[PDB]
Amino acid sequence: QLAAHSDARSGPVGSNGGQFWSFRPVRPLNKIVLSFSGSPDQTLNLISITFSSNPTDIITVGGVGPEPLTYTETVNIDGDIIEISGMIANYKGYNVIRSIKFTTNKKEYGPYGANAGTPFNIKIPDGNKIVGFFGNSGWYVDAIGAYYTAK
Amino acid sequence: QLAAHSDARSGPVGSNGGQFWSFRPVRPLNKIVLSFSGSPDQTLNLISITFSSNPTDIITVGGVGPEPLTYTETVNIDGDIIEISGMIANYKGYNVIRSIKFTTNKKEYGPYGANAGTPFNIKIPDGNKIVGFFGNSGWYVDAIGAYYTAK
Amino acid sequence: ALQLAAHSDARSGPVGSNGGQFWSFRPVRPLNKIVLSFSGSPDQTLNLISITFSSNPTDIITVGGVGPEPLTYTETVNIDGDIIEISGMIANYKGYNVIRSIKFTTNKKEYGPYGANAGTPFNIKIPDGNKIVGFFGNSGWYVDAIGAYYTAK
Amino acid sequence: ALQLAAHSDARSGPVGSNGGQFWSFRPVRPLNKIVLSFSGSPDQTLNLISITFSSNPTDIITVGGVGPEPLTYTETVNIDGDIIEISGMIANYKGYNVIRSIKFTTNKKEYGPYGANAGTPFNIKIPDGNKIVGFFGNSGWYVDAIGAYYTAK
Ligand SMILES: CO[C@H]1O[C@H](CO)[C@@H](O)[C@H](O)[C@@H]1O
Ligand SMILES: CO[C@H]1O[C@H](CO)[C@@H](O)[C@H](O)[C@@H]1O
Repeated sequence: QLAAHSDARSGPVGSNGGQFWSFRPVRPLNKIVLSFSGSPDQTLNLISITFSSNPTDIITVGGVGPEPLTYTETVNIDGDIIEISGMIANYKGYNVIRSIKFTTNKKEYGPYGANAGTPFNIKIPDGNKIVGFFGNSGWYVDAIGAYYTAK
Repeated sequence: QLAAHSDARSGPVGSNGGQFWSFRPVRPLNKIVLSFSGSPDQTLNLISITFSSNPTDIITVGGVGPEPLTYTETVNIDGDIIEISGMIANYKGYNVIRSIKFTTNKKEYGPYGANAGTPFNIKIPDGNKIVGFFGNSGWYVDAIGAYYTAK
Repeated sequence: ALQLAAHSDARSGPVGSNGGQFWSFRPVRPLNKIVLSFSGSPDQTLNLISITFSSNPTDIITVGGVGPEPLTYTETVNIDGDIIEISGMIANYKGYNVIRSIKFTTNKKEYGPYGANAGTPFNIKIPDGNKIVGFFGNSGWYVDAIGAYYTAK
Repeated sequence: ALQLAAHSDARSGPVGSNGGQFWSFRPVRPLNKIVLSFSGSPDQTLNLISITFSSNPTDIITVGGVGPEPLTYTETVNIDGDIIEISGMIANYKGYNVIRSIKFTTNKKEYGPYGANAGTPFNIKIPDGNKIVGFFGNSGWYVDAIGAYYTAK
């Protein structure tokens, strides 16, 4: 028997939330869907984030609550994610993730979401890429951290 | 800011494998699909396991390889998983998980798969239930461990 | 023979910021002593440099600055019960965002805060019915981040 | 202010079996000393009771049996380089499936195996280009399970 390995982690950032969640697919996590209530002209409220690498490897964090989704944004990442960032602010009594941006060596995706709050940055040791995420969530996305491994 | 929490883990059991994977959905992980090559009368070879809690929260471990799937088994868990077990044996040069069984307080599901190999048992501290899994995988399922939290 | 999966404790945190090295200390027996070392003075401003955690003479960890230091201020905490909460403040020092203040809370007594009362506050609480049995974080010249290992009482 | 996510090292293992308490020790500085304590005798059979890991006098952990023990056999290992691999054997002792043998390997030297050469073998290797900077596991009266924390050289 050869001992199995578990990827290093960066984070989480954010606050304690109802449930722990973790998603680290074998294949490149390359598609993210952000869902919000509200509207662009009257502030977008991040409710849930859906991460996937393909049709049968996907997770939805936050969005457990009844609040109807009004707006969705699909992001297709074509490269290796090396950092994510965003803002944290209160929403209906909880400190949640309100905006998020993803950064690869080539380009940047976002920020998506609200514009106010306290900033967070999840970076990883040089020579690595982000291959999964974990955090705390319930009706909203409370905390988030990333799994990383060598490029 | 209130520090986020991360669930305890039991395992992994098995051997090092190409890629680390992790799946801990917010909602009850209640459906498992086991896919095999071969056949019941000539030995079933576990190739991949698909875990899910609903249509948009699912992961497939193993099954990256070309080997065509010939047989699938769907298991619907209606309760709280407290333990899993199975056998580990060699398959085309790798020590992989060859059979698996899931045990709840009410009933047991399986074993499913081959019948030979060295046994493994993933149990958890009393008063807890399994809410996710993690492990190593590539073409096959190399290692597996579980995330647990209070019932 | 038989592989019977081993368990790892749940975690709360880390909070703070990325630091040089990752560190971890979860001893088998109860933590019962914490030594905080600072430059400066309480009459003025205390600069938290290192934290020494231990459960006994042969189970101890030192995180944060350990190199050369002249006359330093020390604070020794002797814990009696189960630590259930930790808090403090984070702020910048010599170019690094480090833990500047820290307070340890058990059901029996509250210890601290110790240090400089300025910066962003942090709080490490754990699920009811649990106890903190270890800590982990990042550290270099100072204490950059910290989190806690917990398990059921 | 700003939350800059802290990093935690990758892990290899644990191997062995479930034990009483989870334990963890990842010191900032290089491990450089390991003390193994056994009942029995090398001329006969050595029963591994505890492992003491340390990087210096103020960074040490003791896992496994610590209670009363008469005359015990000791083995002190002084590590020089980066530990890259650990191995040993697991077998039953007084009703528990514990670590019975262990060997530590660095690029410069191999230390062990130490203990009883019987039972199921285990091997903790890490991804090429990395080094072991800590260990974790389960322990009680004996050493039940062990795994390693690793990071890039
Ligand atoms: C509305 O309450 C729910 O959702 C929030 C936020 O996501 C969680 O913190 C909380 O524990 C519940 O799950
Ligand atoms: C066939 O090789 C691939 O699949 C095996 C098993 O699942 C992994 O161990 C290996 O690293 C590769 O990913």
